[PDB]
Order: sequence, then structure tokens, then C-alpha cells
Amino acid sequence: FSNLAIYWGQGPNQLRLSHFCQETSLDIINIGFINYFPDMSPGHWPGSNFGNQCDGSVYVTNDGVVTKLLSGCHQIMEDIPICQAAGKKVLLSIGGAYPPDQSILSEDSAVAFATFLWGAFGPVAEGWEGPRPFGDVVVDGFDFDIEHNGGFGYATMVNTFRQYFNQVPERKFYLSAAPQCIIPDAQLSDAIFNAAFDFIWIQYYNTAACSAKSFIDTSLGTFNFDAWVTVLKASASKDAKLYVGLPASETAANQGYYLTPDEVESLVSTYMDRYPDTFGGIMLWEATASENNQIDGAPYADHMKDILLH
Ligand SMILES: CC(=O)Nc1nnc(S(N)(=O)=O)s1
Repeated sequence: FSNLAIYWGQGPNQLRLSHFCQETSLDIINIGFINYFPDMSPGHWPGSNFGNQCDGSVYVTNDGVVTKLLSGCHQIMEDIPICQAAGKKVLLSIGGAYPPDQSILSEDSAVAFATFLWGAFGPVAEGWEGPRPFGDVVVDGFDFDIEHNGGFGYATMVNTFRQYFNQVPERKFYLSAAPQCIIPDAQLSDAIFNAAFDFIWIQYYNTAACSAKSFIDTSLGTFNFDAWVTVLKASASKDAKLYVGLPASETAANQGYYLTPDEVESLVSTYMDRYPDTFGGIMLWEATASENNQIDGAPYADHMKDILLH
């Protein structure tokens, strides 16, 4: 079967992560966001935000400098294991919408960024004397939701993560990317060409030229999933599965990009049929919008899984 991914962490008044860990239909949950990068953040540690989650406390560096990395995410720490017990993959997402001034400035800081995240969030290692924001929890991988400021250093980060993954062959870890629909994508086409992602979720909303809506109304633009299949072929991500990223309600993205379940089926059955090896499934922005959009007594994400399984 194909997979259903969804982001969580940035939903206004979102329910805690375990609620979605309890939702059968979800296969992958991207937790957003590591939103502050080491080159420009306080203390030069990565920083995090998970909306209404965590108690507000932050770590400080060895020299007393206040960071933006949250240290009291009790609920998330408790909930991730529930997701993984139910068979789900939990990916920690890097970037997100806010703030808009974060980037990577050198290959060195790229390596060091991924090293830091691997130590903080990957396997517990005796040689690590740094922060463990989710304690003994080990995430299943990293998602690159780079929304601003170009594509420097993300390839190096992915390559560094892979190297670290390969030193733990008894466990599988995953790398993913969320480019927008226009090729080249200013943030992620470089990483996609130069480094290997397992999953790539194209955000099929907010860009008129190629949106999922233009599949339904072809006067709007041209849905370009075919082009994304072609562009993988020269890339180091040539074996990536491609997912159709969609808004989970009317108000989750810009006006006019939401599709009804029936509209999604028409798109998905066409493309699932056309690319049975490359089509990975659906990505949803995002969990709260899905949960609040109840259709026939079930949230949007459940109807998305129906379409993928039917
Ligand atoms: C993966 C993903 O979609 N990330 C997003 N970040 N901001 C979005 S928004 N508010 O412009 O619709 S979507």
C-alpha cells in the first residue's frame, strides 16, 4: 500500500501528539519544527518550536547563553513512543514558515548542524554530553521543510545524516523533503539533485502554476507530478517515492487549494495508476486542520487513507 504523512506541531490549539498516534490512518508524522538554525540563532544551537506544546523552558549553552531549543517538551517525549508502538514513523522536521531569516552559511555548519541533531534526537550515545530534548526517545528520521532563503547546505546535511544512519545498520532511519511544485524549487532542488531522500512530499498548494487544484480546474495552471517524476531521474534522489501534498482543510493553506475527497480520488487514482512504483501517497498540512475538518464523522486524513487503499 501507499503511505499517508501529516505534519503536527504548528496547529493552533492542537491536541497533543498522542491523539494522532491513535489515528489508524497515519503512517508518518512530521513534527515541526527545528525552526532556528545554528549560524544565526541564540547560542548557535538549533532552536525549536512546537506551537502550544512544551513548557517554555529552553536550554543554555555551557557558557550560560540562553538558546531557543526547548527543554521541557514532556508531552511530546511521552507521546512519540506511542506513535512508534502503533507502527508509525515520526520524523523531526527542520525549517517551517516562521521565522523567515534562517539559513545555512557553510558546509562546515551544515555538517555540524546534522551532527548536533543526530546527537540530540537520534540514538542515545554514551559519548554525548549535550541536550536530549525528547530524552531517551529516538526519532525515525529528519524532514527538510525548507521554506525560505535558498538551497545551500541541505545536501551536505542529508549526506551527513546518511553516513550516521549507516553506522547503525540494525535500524532504518528516513530522510524527507517538502519542496513546492515549481521546478526548480529554490529551497530544495539542490538537495534533491545532490543527495538521496527516501520521501519527497510536493506541496501542491499555494502556487497557481502547478497546484493540485489545477488538476481539477485545468484553466488555473498545469499539475506537474509527471515533471517531478522526470526530474528525479538524474538526481541522487532517483529512488525517492513522491507524495502529493495537500491542505487538510479550506483554511490550512491559501484560498482555493483545498480539494474535496472526491476531487482527491480522481487525482490520486489517475496518478497512482500511472506511477505505481514512484507514487508514495499523500502528505497533509496539517494534523489540526485535518481533525477539525470532519466529513461524515471522520477527519480529513481518514478519507485520504480510504482513497489510497480503495
Ligand atoms: C510542509 C508545509 O506545507 N509547510 C508549510 N509551511 N507553511 C505553510 S502555509 N501556512 O503557507 O500554508 S505550509
